[PDB]
Amino acid sequence: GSHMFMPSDRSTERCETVLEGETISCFVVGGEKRLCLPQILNSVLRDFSLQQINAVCDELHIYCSRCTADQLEILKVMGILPFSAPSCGLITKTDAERLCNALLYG
Repeated sequence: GSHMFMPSDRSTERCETVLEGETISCFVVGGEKRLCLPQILNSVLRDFSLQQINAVCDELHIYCSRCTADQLEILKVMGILPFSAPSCGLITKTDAERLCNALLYG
C-alpha cells in the first residue's frame, strides 16, 4: 500500500476549455487547467511543424508535463487518446494560449 506514506491526491475527473476555437480536454492541477498536448497538436496547430512548435515553446519557456497514470486512463476513457497511447503530455492553459498566439498570429 502507498496510502500509509501520505500520497497526494490524484486526478479523478476531467474538464475542458476552448482554445482558438477547439474544445480541449484538461485536468485542473495546482489551480490551473492542464491541456492535452496531443489534442492541441492535432487540431489548432495541426498545420505547424513540430520543429517550429518546439522552437517557440522553448523561447516561451513552456514546460510540458506528463500525464499521470490516472490522467492517461481518463483521457482514454473519454476517447481523446487511443487505448494504446503510451503516454501524453500536458501544457498549462496560459502557456497554450501564448503558444497558439505566437504561432497563429504575428
